[PDB]
Amino acid sequence: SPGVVISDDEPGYDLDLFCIPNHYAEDLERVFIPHGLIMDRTERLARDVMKEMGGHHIVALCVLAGGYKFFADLLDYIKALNRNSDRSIPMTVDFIRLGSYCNDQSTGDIKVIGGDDLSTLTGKNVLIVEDIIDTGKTMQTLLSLVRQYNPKMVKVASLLVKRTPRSVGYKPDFVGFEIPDKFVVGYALDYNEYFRDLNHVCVISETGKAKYKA
Amino acid sequence: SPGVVISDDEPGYDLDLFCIPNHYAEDLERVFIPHGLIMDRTERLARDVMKEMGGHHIVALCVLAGGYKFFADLLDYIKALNRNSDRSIPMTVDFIRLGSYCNDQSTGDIKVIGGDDLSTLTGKNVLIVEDIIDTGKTMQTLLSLVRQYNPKMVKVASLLVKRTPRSVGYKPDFVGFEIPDKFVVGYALDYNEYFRDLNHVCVISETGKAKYKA
Ligand SMILES: O=P(O)(O)OC[C@H]1O[C@H](OP(=O)(O)OP(=O)(O)O)[C@H](O)[C@@H]1O
Ligand SMILES: O=P(O)(O)OC[C@H]1O[C@H](OP(=O)(O)OP(=O)(O)O)[C@H](O)[C@@H]1O
Ligand SMILES: Oc1ncnc2c1N=NC2
Ligand SMILES: Oc1ncnc2c1N=NC2
Ligand SMILES: [Mg+2]
Ligand SMILES: [Mg+2]
Repeated sequence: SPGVVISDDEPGYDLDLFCIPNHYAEDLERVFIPHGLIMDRTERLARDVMKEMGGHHIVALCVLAGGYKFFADLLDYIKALNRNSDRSIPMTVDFIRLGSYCNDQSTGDIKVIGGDDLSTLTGKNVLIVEDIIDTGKTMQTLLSLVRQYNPKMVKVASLLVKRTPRSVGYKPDFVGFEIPDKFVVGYALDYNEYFRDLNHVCVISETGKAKYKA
Repeated sequence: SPGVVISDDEPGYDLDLFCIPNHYAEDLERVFIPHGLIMDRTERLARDVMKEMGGHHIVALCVLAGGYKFFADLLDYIKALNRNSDRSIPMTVDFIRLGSYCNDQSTGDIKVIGGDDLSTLTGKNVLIVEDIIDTGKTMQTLLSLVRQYNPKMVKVASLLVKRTPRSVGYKPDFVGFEIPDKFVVGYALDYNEYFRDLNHVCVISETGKAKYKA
């Protein structure tokens, strides 16, 4: 069950057919996933995490380090699906850090930095959430680590998956927009305190990255 | 300012004059504040917070146990003012706990259930967001902490300030409302993993109140 197939070629769109912010003009090359574009995916993607997990007291858990947004919305897009229909969705939140090699250079390590609180999770229906799923390196550790305790279930929803070759080949179970090995930002994809007000997941420029480097 | 302040004789509104979930029917008494009054009210706070705290870098940390939304939103509008205006304020967002109790009656305890990491909001105008200020035991503690590492500036946030005889005495720096002393649920206020898929901060009836007694 793939996702928004996006070949190594999708030209993208000009960054002047939308409302990108001036102070993010230089550092930007080409819009990728229009903001109103994403919403709709989740706007529907939430209507899946309900066709299986529906009739069960569900538990939502989010991976942090800068992944709030995509986390919120989807959740907001479920609260509604509870009321506006016959099939209930009683729930209990959850949160967790799991850190991240938060830069841009190429990928190889799993450094935890918080949010181990899961003792509870035991004996219940749980789904994870994440921005994105790059080389699935750290997530794996997570899912790995999300093997020790013991709950009723553990799917794995996520908006962005990466056809990065580094991928050990870990297919989640909820992928919004499958994409190529590149660097995107904006809308719960931040780059060291930047691009949090850019709703259009665009590709930072080989030059932009160079403005915010750590 | 306390902003949208509510007296006492406030009859809220009949839940039938608004769109409030079915099951969440019989369980509610009457409706306090509409979802709307918030979307718009909150929004403001962003434009108010934005002011005092403008061209800067602010660590937006929140407190946690059950409510994430309101905060989320309080960020959104903030995000926007930068893209829909001539201002910038790079941000950092931490997800604090000082975890709570979530109940009725008698007080006197504080034990952090995660999110412990105050070793970073240094020389920076922090950002603390509480879905609701009730007694003060938490914010007090936490407020009486961040000031330690010595952040550049501290400013409060509270969607709902709950006026009560039993109260710490404190006054958040940016209040949206100042609601009386009732058990309100909806929009980032909940009751033992219930009443969450309710945009309306309605009140819990003298029925559904005992429909999930602790
Ligand atoms: O599975 P992997 O290939 O090892 O990498 C995945 C991790 O990297 C991402 O970082 P993030 O630190 O970027 O935060 P941010 O979401 O805005 O950028 C994301 O949160 C993942 O946990
Ligand atoms: O009595 P006080 O000292 O004033 O305590 C206040 C806290 O307790 C409440 O519950 P809850 O923490 O469970 O929630 P959360 O994640 O949404 O804040 C509320 O959110 C306040 O933050
Ligand atoms: O900003 C980012 N931070 C961490 N990992 C990735 C990012 N963009 N693509 C992958
Ligand atoms: O009314 C309330 N309902 C749920 N939780 C809390 C409340 N006040 N403080 C915490
Ligand atoms: Mg992550
Ligand atoms: Mg709170």
